Amino acid sequence: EYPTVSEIPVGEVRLYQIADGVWSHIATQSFDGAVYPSNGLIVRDGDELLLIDTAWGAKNTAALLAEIEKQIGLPVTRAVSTHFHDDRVGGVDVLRAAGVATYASPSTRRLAEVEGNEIPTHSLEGLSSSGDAVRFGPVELFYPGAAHSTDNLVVYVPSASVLYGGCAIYELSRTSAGNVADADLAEWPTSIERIQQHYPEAQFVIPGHGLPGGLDLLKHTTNVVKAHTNR
Ligand SMILES: CC(C)Cc1sc(N)nc1C(=O)O
Ligand SMILES: [Zn+2]
Ligand SMILES: [Zn+2]
Repeated sequence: EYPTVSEIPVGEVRLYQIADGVWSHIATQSFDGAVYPSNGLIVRDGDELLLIDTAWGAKNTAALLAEIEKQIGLPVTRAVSTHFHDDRVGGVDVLRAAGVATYASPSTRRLAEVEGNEIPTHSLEGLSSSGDAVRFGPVELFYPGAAHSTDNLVVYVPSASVLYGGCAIYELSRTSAGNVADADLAEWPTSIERIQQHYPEAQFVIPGHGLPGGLDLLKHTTNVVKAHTNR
C-alpha cells in the first residue's frame, strides 16, 4: 500500500516499488504550519541509480540515501531536480557531499539562486522551450511549459511507462490549488496538454505530492487549476 502522510514521521523516507527498477521515494515536511508528503523517483541506471528530486530538505535527503543503501544497495550517481523549490533542490548540498552529481535546467539553477535555495551543480541543455525533450540515462526529461512553476520538468521512464509529473500534477484527492505563488495559472492547462500529447501511453502517473494514479490525474489537475482561476 502506498504510504500516506500520517505514516511517515518528518525525517524518515519510504521507498515504494513501482516497477522493476523504478521506485518512488516519499518523505514529509512542514510548510506554512502543516506537514505534507512529497514524492520523487529512483530509476536503475545500469549498475547505478538516477535520482529524481531530493526528499525535501537536508535531513530527509540524508535519510533517503541511507534508505537507498539499505534497500537497494547501488550508488546514486546522478540527480535531477525538476524545479527550484525546496522539495526538489532542498538537500542538493547533502547529495553533492555524498558524491552525487546534481543536475537541473539553467532556469531552475537561476531561480534557485534568486530564491536563496540550494543550486544543482550541472546545467541540463536542450530544455529551454515548451515541448523540448532530452534523454538522460534511463529516462526522458520533458519541459511542458510553465505551470506550477515556470521551470517545472516532468520525467518519463520508457522501460516501465512511468510518468513522474512532479508538482505540476496533483493527486486525485486534492481539490484546492495551494502553493501557487510561483505558478502560471493561465499557462498550466496548456502545459498539461503537452504532457498528454507526448506521453499518451503512460501507465503510472506520480504527482509531486500524494498517491499515484494514471493519466486521469492530468485532466484532474486542469480542473483544480481552473477552479482557482474562475474565482
Ligand atoms: C498542499 C501542499 C502539498 C502544497 C505544497 S507543499 C510543497 N513543498 N509543495 C507543494 C505544492 O503545491 O507542490
Ligand atoms: Zn514547487
Ligand atoms: Zn511541491
